[PDB]
Amino acid sequence: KTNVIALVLSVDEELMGFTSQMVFGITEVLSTTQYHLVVTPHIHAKDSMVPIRYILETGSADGVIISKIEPNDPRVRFMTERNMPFVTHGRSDMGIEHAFHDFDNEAYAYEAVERLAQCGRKRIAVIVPPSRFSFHDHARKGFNRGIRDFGLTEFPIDAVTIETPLEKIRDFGQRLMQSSDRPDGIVSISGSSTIALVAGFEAAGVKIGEDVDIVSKQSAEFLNWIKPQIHTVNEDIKLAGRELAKALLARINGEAAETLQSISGPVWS
Repeated sequence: KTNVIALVLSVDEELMGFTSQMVFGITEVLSTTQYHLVVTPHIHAKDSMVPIRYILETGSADGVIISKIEPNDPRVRFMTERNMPFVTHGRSDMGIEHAFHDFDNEAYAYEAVERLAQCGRKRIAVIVPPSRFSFHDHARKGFNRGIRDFGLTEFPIDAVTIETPLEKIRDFGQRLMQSSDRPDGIVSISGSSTIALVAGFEAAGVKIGEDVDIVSKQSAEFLNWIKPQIHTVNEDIKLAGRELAKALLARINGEAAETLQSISGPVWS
């Protein structure tokens, strides 16, 4: 009716062009269509319902893409109640079937511990999203299973997440390698975070690949350039964009959500 697709994604400090690749992928799918893409950002987490209210009260879009999905997500419920077609980048757990595309963060976290185990590492720390997101739980599940399956121990970290400012993450990283009790392995769920942490580690005297190994996700090729000694897994965010756009269009045409669900796995560099 309006020919607008809305993308609502929170603005994070991010160093790999997530937004660009996501937008690129969406527009690939929309390019042969009459649809315009509009992005509606919010800066704070607490403000995550704000773009949804505007879109729905004004109904200026025909469909909505959202991300950073909680297990009990009020936006999923909100748009489900008002019959606004949507697709999620991520998953919920609330008894509502919807279209989605997600990355397998459980498999990633699990394979990350495995790699670190093959590297001879014994005490693994993990850097995760805030606990309120579904992908935190996926990652924490894969991580738990890896620690156990490979008989290692977790070096615990409650001071940072992947949404902590990169400079504070740099501080923490350095602060962390300057104790006697420190991890010899890191699993990170964010390349942007990894970069900052790697900096702190070095400003603390740590060689990477020798004194500590690190597995990280990456959405862009830029890590293997910076430090090729980091073990990397690729998340395809352009592919996420395309899939989300495909699924949202099909939903707008009334197709069943249950047929519009997909999951992409880790691809080692």
